[PDB]
Amino acid sequence: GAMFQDPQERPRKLPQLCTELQTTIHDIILECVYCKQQLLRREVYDFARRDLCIVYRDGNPYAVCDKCLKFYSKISEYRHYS
Ligand SMILES: [Zn+2]
Repeated sequence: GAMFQDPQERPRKLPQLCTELQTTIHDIILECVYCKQQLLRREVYDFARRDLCIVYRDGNPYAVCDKCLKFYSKISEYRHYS
């Protein structure tokens, strides 16, 4: 449910991404990069309520779901590009 293409270069931060989508966290479709399940809006809040970074699976914006959040909370904005 999340396939983001140019010129939507995509950020790494959730509130910023919401800007790209011209919307807010309260609306944004962000899924698990890993589980492909759309995050519960509460979990989507977790992301910006803390200091996590968005993870693009291949090149689409996904958040890190409930399960993955505890796993990948270590990653707080990484420069893994290309
Ligand atoms: Zn997940």
